[PDB]
Amino acid sequence: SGFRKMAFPSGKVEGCMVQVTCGTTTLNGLWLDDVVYCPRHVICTSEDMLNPNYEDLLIRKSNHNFLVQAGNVQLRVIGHSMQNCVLKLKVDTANPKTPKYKFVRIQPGQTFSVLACYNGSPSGVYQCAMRPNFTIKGSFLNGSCGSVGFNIDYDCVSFCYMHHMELPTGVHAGTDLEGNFYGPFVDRQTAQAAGTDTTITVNVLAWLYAAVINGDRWFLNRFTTTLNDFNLVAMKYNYEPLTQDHVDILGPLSAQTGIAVLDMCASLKELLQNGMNGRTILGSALLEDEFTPFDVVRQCSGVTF
Amino acid sequence: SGFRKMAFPSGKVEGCMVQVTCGTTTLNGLWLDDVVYCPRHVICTSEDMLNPNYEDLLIRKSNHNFLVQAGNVQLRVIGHSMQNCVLKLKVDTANPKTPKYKFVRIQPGQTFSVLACYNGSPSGVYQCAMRPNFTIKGSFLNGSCGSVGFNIDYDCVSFCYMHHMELPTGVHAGTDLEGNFYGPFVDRQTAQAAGTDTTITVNVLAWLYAAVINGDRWFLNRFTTTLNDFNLVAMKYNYEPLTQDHVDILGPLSAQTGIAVLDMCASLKELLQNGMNGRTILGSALLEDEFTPFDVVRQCSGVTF
Ligand SMILES: CNC(=O)CN1C[C@]2(CCN(c3cncc4ccccc34)C2=O)c2cc(Cl)ccc2C1=O
Ligand SMILES: CNC(=O)CN1C[C@]2(CCN(c3cncc4ccccc34)C2=O)c2cc(Cl)ccc2C1=O
Ligand SMILES: [Cl-]
Repeated sequence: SGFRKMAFPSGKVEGCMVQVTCGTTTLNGLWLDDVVYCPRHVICTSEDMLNPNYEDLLIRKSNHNFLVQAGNVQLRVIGHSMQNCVLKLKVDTANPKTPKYKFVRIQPGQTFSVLACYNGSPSGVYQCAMRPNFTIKGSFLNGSCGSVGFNIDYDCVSFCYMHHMELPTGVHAGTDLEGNFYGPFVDRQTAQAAGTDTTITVNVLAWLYAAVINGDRWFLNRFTTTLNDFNLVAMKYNYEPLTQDHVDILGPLSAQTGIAVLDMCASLKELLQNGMNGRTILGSALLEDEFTPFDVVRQCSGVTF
Repeated sequence: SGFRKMAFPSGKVEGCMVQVTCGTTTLNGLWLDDVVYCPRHVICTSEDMLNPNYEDLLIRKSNHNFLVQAGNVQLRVIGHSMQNCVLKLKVDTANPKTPKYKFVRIQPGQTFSVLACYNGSPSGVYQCAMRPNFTIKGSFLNGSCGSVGFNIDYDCVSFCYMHHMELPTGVHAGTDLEGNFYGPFVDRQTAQAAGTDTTITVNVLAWLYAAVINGDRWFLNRFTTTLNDFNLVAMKYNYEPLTQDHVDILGPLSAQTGIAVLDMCASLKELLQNGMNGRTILGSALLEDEFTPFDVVRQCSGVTF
């Protein structure tokens, strides 16, 4: 019993974290095989950030300008190249701790673990989700750039996020491991803002199933709804539209608890229109949307890595 | 910016998790140096669990009755002894992945990371606190016994908890790494119940200081309170009494924000009386009590917004 915001075990990723320095700028890098991946803004000073020409700043750099530190050992940079907003530093030593890995681009609503790092050293691990507005509500200070987000599928680490910046509202923006930003953001100190966010409906429904599996059933009702009527309601409350894909994905949870997905949608409609009336669900007075249907199944079944 | 329930990176602990089997019973063990630590109920069947005589059950065992598996390798047990509710199995191989470690007994209100494991394999990591009633609100399934709680301040792992059981309310009970239970619990399937729990007041205050640091002050007021008047009101909402120790411990957070501890106590008194009125504090509609003063200092910026 119990239901916690749980992150994947971080050991396989800790063994890849390094410190990357270019002049006065220092941040984190991800060392996989003989390449170190890091945000391309490591080559920028604070003045360059205002309007950087990355190809131009890069051409002025030699391999020896990049200092890469793995623990107490200095790695020798033998090559460098840019791919989108990521810098790839070729080193003379393959990481002996390189796990089985993939680079994957995730969609809004998907969750992942973040291993927050400072100076190439891991400080903490937390779980979060790619918001529908493509930002993440992380916990990051200056020095955290290059920290990565990941999931584990069997024994394979799927790297999905690399940290680049914090927006004025305190939320975060970054790229996939191929340097493509999530969201309409750019790597420059210019006026940028997170768009209006929405709630991840399929995730709220999944968390309502985790509450039922855990003994919280006060919110269940005798009613059902159509998918179309539910979406008319959900749009009124800044909730993402629920698709037939989402309904199919919740099937296993609908069978484990005996509550059909449109029956759980009728519970969610009543919660939106009436509030919780002094009650909580899994120790929360808000409807939680950072657990996917897969996360609920995994936590309630004890999957190991 | 941001504030998340953050766990320590688990890699140092993952490298110590093993599977311990004694006949039909299987659970997790912690392999440090040449000793494997595990709950003593590994020698019990479901029948034995009502009134087990651990000394009588153990004397009937030899070293070769204990099967210890580390990854795909079987370890050879060369000795065994019981210390309180923990079994210590001497093995023929020192763990090459043994980190720098300490065994520490924690007090209620203290937080720690849990690496939940099944069959000697890590499944997830989450943060939690020792409740005032000495239970923890974990996420644990059958097969999770032997999973551990820890803190990793600096490069040393301080092991503080080993999982033994789930109480009828779904909360969890366990021991320190010397086998001494936290709380009035016994490793028997006899009638046991968690005592009435309370909110960790010093932790709520710390998290209010975190909200101020991150730039939010809506909940503050022009009032102050005496320590005694605060406790008379707090205990009416099932909040733990705030001691002079707690007030001294909140000194640094008080100096960083410019808000006296008793002035923050007046704010908490008002929040308990009025609720949040549609507002949130650090993304929560409830007052959070599982972040200590030390956790807030570790996660937050040293510059108040
Ligand atoms: C809040 N940021 C700033 O005042 C200056 N700023 C610096 C920077 C690099 C470091 N960084 C941070 C990243 N995460 C948490 C941070 C917390 C506090 C300060 C900085 C943080 C940025 O956002 C950045 C990178 C890129 Cl690709 C594009 C723009 C910027 C940028 O605007
Ligand atoms: C809920 N408990 C039970 O039905 C049977 N039960 C078995 C057991 C060992 C395993 N275990 C669990 C530990 N954590 C999460 C569990 C979740 C679901 C079932 C069991 C879980 C116990 O509580 C146990 C150990 C000890 Cl030292 C003293 C008593 C018990 C005990 O009562
Ligand atoms: Cl303590």
